[PDB]
Amino acid sequence: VDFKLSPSQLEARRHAQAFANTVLTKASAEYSTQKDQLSRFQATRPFYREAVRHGLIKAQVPIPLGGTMESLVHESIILEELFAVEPATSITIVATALGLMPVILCDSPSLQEKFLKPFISGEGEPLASLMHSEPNGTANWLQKGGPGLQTTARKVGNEWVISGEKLWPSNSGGWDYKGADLACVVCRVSDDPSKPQDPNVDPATQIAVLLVTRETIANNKKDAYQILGEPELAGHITTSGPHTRFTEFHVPHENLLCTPGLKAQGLVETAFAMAAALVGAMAIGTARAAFEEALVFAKSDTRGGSKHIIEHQSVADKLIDCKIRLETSRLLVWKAVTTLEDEALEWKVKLEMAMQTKIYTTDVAVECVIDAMKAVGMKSYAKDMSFPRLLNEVMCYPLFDGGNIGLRRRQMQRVMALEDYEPWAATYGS
Amino acid sequence: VDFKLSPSQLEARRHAQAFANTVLTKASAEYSTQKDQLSRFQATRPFYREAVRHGLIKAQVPIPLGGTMESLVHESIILEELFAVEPATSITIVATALGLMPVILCDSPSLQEKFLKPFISGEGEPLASLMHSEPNGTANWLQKGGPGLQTTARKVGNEWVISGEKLWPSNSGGWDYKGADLACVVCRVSDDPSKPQDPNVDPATQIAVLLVTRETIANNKKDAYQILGEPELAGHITTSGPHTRFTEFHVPHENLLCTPGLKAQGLVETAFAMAAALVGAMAIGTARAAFEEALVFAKSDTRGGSKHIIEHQSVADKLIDCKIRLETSRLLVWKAVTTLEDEALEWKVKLEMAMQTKIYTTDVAVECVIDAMKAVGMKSYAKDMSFPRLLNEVMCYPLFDGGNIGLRRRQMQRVMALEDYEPWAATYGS
Amino acid sequence: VDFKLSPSQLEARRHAQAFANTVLTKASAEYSTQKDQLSRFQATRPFYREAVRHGLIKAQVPIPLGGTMESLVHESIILEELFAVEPATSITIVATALGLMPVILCDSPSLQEKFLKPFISGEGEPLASLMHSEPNGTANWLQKGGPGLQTTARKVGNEWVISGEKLWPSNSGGWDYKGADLACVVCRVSDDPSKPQDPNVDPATQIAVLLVTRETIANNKKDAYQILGEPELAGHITTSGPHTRFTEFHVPHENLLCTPGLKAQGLVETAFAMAAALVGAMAIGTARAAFEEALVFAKSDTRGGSKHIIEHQSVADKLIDCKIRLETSRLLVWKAVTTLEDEALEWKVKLEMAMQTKIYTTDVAVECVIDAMKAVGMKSYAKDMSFPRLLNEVMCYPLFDGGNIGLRRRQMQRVMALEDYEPWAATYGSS
Amino acid sequence: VDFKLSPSQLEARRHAQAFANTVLTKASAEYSTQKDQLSRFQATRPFYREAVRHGLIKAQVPIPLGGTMESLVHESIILEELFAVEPATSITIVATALGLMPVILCDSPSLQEKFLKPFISGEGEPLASLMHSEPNGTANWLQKGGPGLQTTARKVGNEWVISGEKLWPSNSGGWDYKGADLACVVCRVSDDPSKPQDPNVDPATQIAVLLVTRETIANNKKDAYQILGEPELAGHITTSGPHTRFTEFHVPHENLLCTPGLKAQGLVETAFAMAAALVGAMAIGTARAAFEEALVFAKSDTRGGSKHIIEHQSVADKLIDCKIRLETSRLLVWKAVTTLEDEALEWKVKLEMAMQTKIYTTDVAVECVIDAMKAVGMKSYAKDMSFPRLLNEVMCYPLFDGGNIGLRRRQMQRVMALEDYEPWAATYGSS
Ligand SMILES: Cc1cc2nc3c(=O)[nH]c(=O)nc-3n(C[C@H](O)[C@H](O)[C@H](O)COP(=O)(O)OP(=O)(O)OC[C@H]3O[C@@H](n4cnc5c(N)ncnc54)[C@H](O)[C@@H]3O)c2cc1C
Ligand SMILES: Cc1cc2nc3c(=O)[nH]c(=O)nc-3n(C[C@H](O)[C@H](O)[C@H](O)COP(=O)(O)OP(=O)(O)OC[C@H]3O[C@@H](n4cnc5c(N)ncnc54)[C@H](O)[C@@H]3O)c2cc1C
Ligand SMILES: Cc1cc2nc3c(=O)[nH]c(=O)nc-3n(C[C@H](O)[C@H](O)[C@H](O)COP(=O)(O)OP(=O)(O)OC[C@H]3O[C@@H](n4cnc5c(N)ncnc54)[C@H](O)[C@@H]3O)c2cc1C
Ligand SMILES: Cc1cc2nc3c(=O)[nH]c(=O)nc-3n(C[C@H](O)[C@H](O)[C@H](O)COP(=O)(O)OP(=O)(O)OC[C@H]3O[C@@H](n4cnc5c(N)ncnc54)[C@H](O)[C@@H]3O)c2cc1C
Ligand SMILES: CCCCCC[N+](=O)[O-]
Ligand SMILES: CCCCCC[N+](=O)[O-]
Ligand SMILES: CCCCCC[N+](=O)[O-]
Ligand SMILES: CCCCCC[N+](=O)[O-]
Repeated sequence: VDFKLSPSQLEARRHAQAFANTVLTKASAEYSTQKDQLSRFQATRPFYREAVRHGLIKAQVPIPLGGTMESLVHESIILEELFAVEPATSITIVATALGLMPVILCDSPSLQEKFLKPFISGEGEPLASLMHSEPNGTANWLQKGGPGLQTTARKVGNEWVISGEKLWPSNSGGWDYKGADLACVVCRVSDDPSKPQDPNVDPATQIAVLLVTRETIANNKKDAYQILGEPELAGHITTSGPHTRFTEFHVPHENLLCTPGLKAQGLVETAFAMAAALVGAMAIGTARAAFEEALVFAKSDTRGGSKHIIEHQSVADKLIDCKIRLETSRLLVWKAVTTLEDEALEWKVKLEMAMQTKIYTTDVAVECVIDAMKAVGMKSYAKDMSFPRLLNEVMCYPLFDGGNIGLRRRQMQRVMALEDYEPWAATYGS
Repeated sequence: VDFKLSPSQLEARRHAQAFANTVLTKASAEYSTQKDQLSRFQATRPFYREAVRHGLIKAQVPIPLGGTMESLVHESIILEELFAVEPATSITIVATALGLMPVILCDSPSLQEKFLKPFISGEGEPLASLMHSEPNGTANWLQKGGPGLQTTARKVGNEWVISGEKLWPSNSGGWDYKGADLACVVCRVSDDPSKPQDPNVDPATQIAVLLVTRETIANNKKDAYQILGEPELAGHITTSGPHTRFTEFHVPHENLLCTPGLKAQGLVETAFAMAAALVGAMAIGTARAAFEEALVFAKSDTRGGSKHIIEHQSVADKLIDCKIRLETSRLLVWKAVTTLEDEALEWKVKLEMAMQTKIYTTDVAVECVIDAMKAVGMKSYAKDMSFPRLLNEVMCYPLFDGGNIGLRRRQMQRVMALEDYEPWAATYGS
Repeated sequence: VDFKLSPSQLEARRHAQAFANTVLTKASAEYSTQKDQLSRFQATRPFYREAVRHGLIKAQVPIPLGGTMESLVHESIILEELFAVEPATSITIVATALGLMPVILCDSPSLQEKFLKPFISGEGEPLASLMHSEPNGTANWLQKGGPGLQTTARKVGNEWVISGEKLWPSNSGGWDYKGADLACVVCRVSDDPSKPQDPNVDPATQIAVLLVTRETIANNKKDAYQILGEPELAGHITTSGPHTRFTEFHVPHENLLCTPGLKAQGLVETAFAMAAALVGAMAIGTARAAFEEALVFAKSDTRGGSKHIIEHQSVADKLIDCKIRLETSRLLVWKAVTTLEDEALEWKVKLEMAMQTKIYTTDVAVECVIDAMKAVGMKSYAKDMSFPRLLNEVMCYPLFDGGNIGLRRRQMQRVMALEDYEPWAATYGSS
Repeated sequence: VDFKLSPSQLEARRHAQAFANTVLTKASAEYSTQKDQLSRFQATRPFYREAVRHGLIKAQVPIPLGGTMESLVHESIILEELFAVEPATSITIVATALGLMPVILCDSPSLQEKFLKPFISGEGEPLASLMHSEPNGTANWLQKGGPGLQTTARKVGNEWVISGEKLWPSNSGGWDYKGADLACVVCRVSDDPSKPQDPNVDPATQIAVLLVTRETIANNKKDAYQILGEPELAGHITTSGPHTRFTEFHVPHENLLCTPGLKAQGLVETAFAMAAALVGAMAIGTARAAFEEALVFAKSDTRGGSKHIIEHQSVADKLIDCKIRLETSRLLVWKAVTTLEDEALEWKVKLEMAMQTKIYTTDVAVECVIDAMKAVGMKSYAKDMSFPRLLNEVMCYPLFDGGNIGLRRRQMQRVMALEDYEPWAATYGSS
């Protein structure tokens, strides 16, 4: 077993840090000046353009698909460094990556070639979105007996017709509310969009993913695709993840990602389990920024006393706790993404690892940021320090990407309850 | 022992809720359009005016002093109702109360009558402020052989001359930066400001409190009193607590609160100890608002499932923990204020109880808000719910009114280390 | 609102202290030498005798019923002082109090007069036991569609017949395994013990409670009431709460405590909810003993340094946290018992408050003992300090008297889910 | 970066498991019937014999030193497997390894060859102990201006004369109180023992380590080496770690490990930092036993309900939390041991990682056991389940091997406070 970073991982770190310091630090000057969530997102466009030019969107797609992704550990390193500086634009990159994932993961070369093409060109500012989340919630979307998804799809001739509402998926409406360059819309199949989900069919058997591009939208009536609103978020105030209504929205059958059923659900589940492990790196970036800011402060400030405040056991205790949280978190993230790249391990072992990772790292990042503030004291509460921003940004992570309480803990619980559950398979082999 | 409330305690609650609901709810529409801390503060002036008209500033002064305060438990009840709805203005009220406290606690009847008049008249928008905190910090203000307060006073003829900077004291610059109506300025006596505090003199013996009014500031040259800035706060975004510089600022001897030294230190400690005990009520208000919004949601929303989310054990576990924190918190606050009113108890005993209360209630309120957010899920993160506001507001509490880590725990530790420490004196007697 | 203690409350404290210091301190020298759980229990009989002589058993019974209980705050105060010194015998008193409660709470003066008699007497060593817990667990005893209690009673003639097993109930087999002087046996009504509980009927409507005495056991075959075993406990090593099998156990119909069904469930619920509130005083006692031993050590030992270890911010932080946990706990117990005594409040308001109390106090007392040990350091891990005993005894509280995970959180959760739940009714009332 | 285990790592695991299952599981029958700590330790001797026979003591010693230790990860794997079954004898193995460490780490090939020979032999039951801890504590042994270690040494002629007391060092008295085969005794140099440590000289500059064999003790007056007692511990009840008194105890100069001073301190510090990382594996084993017992239970028991208790979210939550603590803990131990092995890293970087590991894994192991107990509920509290043992055993870890509060957080704090502190140097490399 080894923890040593290769030259290309060190170089990926160097490159991510250089990009964040020279490009991302300037985003705040542009977006802070804007009035609402969409305008803040829009003032972020020149910085995503730079991200594209730095090869960062191409790095979200595997090499066999024409991208430059080196490995998931490389990716973990990048996100940490990005998020330790500025989640604006960084968020847009990872949300794009998530929106690409169902295409990346499907076993269909013609779809991949066609739909991933903008994202590997090194040009423009193409956006992708994985549109799963809804106004009514999604934690119980697979509950047998439940109403299931409320965005539904039905086949009419050689096309599918989308009826329903999405909320929260980042990037979904693109820069201009005319749509992301690629959207994967997760629907529950329903011949009659008025009828309740049959309580005798397993909901997983009814999942479809339909690909929607700016063209798919242009080919529909204006009112088939409506942006009803843009949430005003506590943190990550420069991301767009609007409220969208599909009314009789027409999609060619050839934009169906795969066969409806367990296979489509399986693509969603896999995309989101990967996000589950990677999200830890984002949480670590934010929590690390908080810890480093409080550490530097405690090593250089006496707070009107005779010694630097780090010399006070109660201050040191907080920073020790912060440090431990960060170190365990990063090890767990590298363990998780590594577990997910292991072809010899069954899916349930990977899924369990991914769930643990999202839960621990996101819960713990919050404590880390709050302990850092308590260490600094009153000064941390004002916006001449990073902490007010970090506080709001860190509370996103346990709630988003499938909240820990409703989704990730129940996904994990379900695995552990299975008769063939092997707790240590990812460590000691099966 | 008895927990029952009197008809007048119940009336204070009703009176406070009604004021909050009918008046304070309207403040957001006014302050939300202003684009800085001072402008947001100024936008709250009409609500503090209404607070005065409702007798709330008068209720901060005890009855023997011409005020209408019935007890500390009434006060706790009022603050909880107020902070449960809107800390805008509510914060101005308690900051005034703290500002008035050295005068209320001192025992010069004619000084009291003179300086408390505007606050018991039921007219205008009079502000008070206890100016203690400094740019360099104050956790070590009493550390022997340390720098001490960087705000310093010297006697010159019939007058005192203040040199130095304050930062954070709410209300200190008034509505218009010409000063609060009454500011109690905490100084370290020093004949030569350019020389360090004498390391062989106990810091507590050099403490003086000087009363500075709008007239005092008007009697000075323009560059003797200046606002250098106004912190942009994570939460409580409508309060004012600026960065003030005193340069050769002249104050009349008749404005000295009491003889410099231990009695002046004790006036400060007592004011901040009362505040330590009452601040729990503010924290309870904020956390209760979170808990109740979460509870209501959890009993009305299935999150696309077949039952209300309160029916899920993990969700209910969060609300349970929330409830418990709030209930233990309120009990401890009532215990604390009651202990402070008990004339048969030593200061040591009252102080320790006051410290415990500040520490517990303020730490636990944070957890209570965050757990409520986890229970509600993604929806808690958008500003059409109150949690973004509450998350920022609740984080003030462990940091302000003497941070838990640097000040409150150290004060409690010093009591516990005393040879004659009686841990249960407040319960079972001495 | 007032936190002042009356002369009688301070006298109950002094009295309770005097007893624990002069009597209970001597108990360890006897039970320490004993081979097993039962031997250790029997070895505490002389001390329970002294508790009866000090009127402590009589103080578990209300005054209207010939006992000397002044209030639930008095009771809280007493239990805290007792458990601070020694949970041995102290546990027996309180397991007797719980055993008496369904009788204390019933609507029948004649049942009360007959059955409470030896406990208000001031003589002998009478034991009571509320026999509810079973080998297979009880957290789901009221779940519709589940197997329910596996101790069952049928009516045959002028008698009820008990079939089944009990486990854990303290005092249940008395000093000699011929039974507690009084046992309230909580049964599921089943005409055929071999048939599974009907999934169509609310389990709560099938609850019956049957009073079983040493006489009842004597009037039965010797193999109709058997003690299968005695659990060896982590802490509270001197209690007895054996594994008891009822096979065709005959009980007179006049020993039926009340009408089976929602009324008998009410009695069990009410009894355990009062236990929920008062158990906190026991947890406080144990954790207070940990805090105080750690406080004294921290204020007197430098651990080979230049200053007493309380001067180290990290050590003080631990003591602070202990203090806070204890202070918030007591406040919560007093609020809960007073809430239980307030005749103006709906039952569910009282129940929620008792549930909170049990949950907070028992969880937090474990934290309090462990932080106390961390503060003392390595020394705390050796049996010349109290901590090894306290650690073991403290871990009982979150698990016994209805564990927090399975039972008390679920009871609380049910209340909160009700359409007319009033979170603050016990503080502010109502409508 | 790589997490995959090699064939020899997987074999090391299999071998440790086999030994734990077939040998160590039989240990309890023998020690349970003994009366006190020493007797329980002595009853353990034949299992330690079997451990030597299985190569496990030899595997505590690096290959270039004659041993068979393949790496610290191999070591970590072994310790977790052993401690997941039975810490009796297992603790004796690791206490010996600690005792061997200052010798293993010194730079003298002849001294190593001489003093390590018994331990690489494959025969007997040789014991080693690092005797550092003292009655008055050691958290402050390096505090300038403090009393310092109370066990002092001074040179008289061609020998050293030890005066004072040790407390806690496992194995220190050997099987029979005539001494461990090898004991490294840590002393503060002092010409007049009745005079206080000079407040002007750095305590670290005054540290010496003298090797004490059974022969050294044989060559002294009988009352020069006295065992004054044997602590009764809450857990790990089969270990011996006596109170020892040295009175004018003569040791040959050839038994001095190195010149007194910073180099001697450094060897003690490096020994205890290696232990600090590896103790995590011991904590993980104990807490893993607790988690697996609770998990198996949750998956096979409905607790009188209709579904296995793992289906209740609150139960699931506990098990999820235990699982996360264990996973994060093992990763951090492997990270930390691999950090200690990296020749390219500064010591401060290694030290900091080792302190983090000890603090986190040991605190978090206690939580894991407790949560597991809470999820099993009342059944976890009786000695027919593992938990009572597990609870007492797990509480040792935050306290021993340098307590978290007094020592490990202070060691970590000092490193963090240094001008040149690089937080991420073990991850991203130095600058
Ligand atoms: C910046 C940002 C970017 C995002 N990106 C995307 C994206 O690209 N695509 C996308 O689809 N979504 C996206 N999301 C949404 C995110 O994935 C959310 O996690 C998702 O909406 C699910 O939220 P939830 O876990 O709160 O579930 P909800 O269904 O909203 O449930 C809320 C709460 O109900 C309770 N609950 C409900 N059911 C249960 C149960 N069975 N058991 C226990 N508790 C239960 C839980 O306490 C839970 O927290 C984004 C959100 C943000 C803020
Ligand atoms: C809305 C608002 C209203 C306010 N009202 C007032 C007011 O009316 N009057 C007023 O004077 N101030 C006011 N303040 C400031 C408030 O009282 C702060 O608590 C005060 O500034 C002290 O800050 P601090 O506790 O962080 O101490 P600091 O001196 O700034 O120390 C900061 C941190 O350093 C560490 N530290 C320093 N010394 C030690 C030590 N010896 N031991 C251990 N750790 C140490 C601790 O981590 C501590 O948190 C207000 C602030 C706000 C935001
Ligand atoms: C010293 C001592 C004295 C005692 N005194 C008495 C007495 O006088 N009378 C008496 O009757 N008993 C007594 N007991 C037993 C005590 O009341 C226990 O609390 C009782 O057995 C119930 O235990 P439990 O809550 O662990 O439930 P169990 O049914 O054993 O459940 C065990 C675990 O399963 C899980 N679980 C089961 N169902 C659910 C669910 N629905 N939702 C979530 N989790 C679930 C929980 O994690 C729970 O902790 C005593 C025990 C001891 C050690
Ligand atoms: C099974 C077992 C095996 C052991 N093996 C060995 C061995 O092989 N060799 C050996 O030498 N010892 C051994 N020990 C002892 C063990 O290493 C202890 O950790 C050691 O005694 C130090 O204990 P301590 O950390 O509590 O220090 P102490 O000096 O006893 O301090 C105790 C407490 O005081 C407080 N404190 C003291 N100073 C400070 C400070 N400056 N700052 C903050 N807080 C402070 C802390 O709260 C601390 O926990 C063993 C013990 C056991 C039970
Ligand atoms: C790679 C992970 C990006 C996180 C996307 C947000 N979300 O899934 O809710
Ligand atoms: C009673 C009001 C307390 C508010 C004062 C805030 N502070 O002291 O920092
Ligand atoms: C009033 C004290 C309750 C005794 C505990 C018995 N039990 O319910 O498990
Ligand atoms: C790996 C060594 C642990 C055994 C002794 C621990 N200790 O130093 O106290």
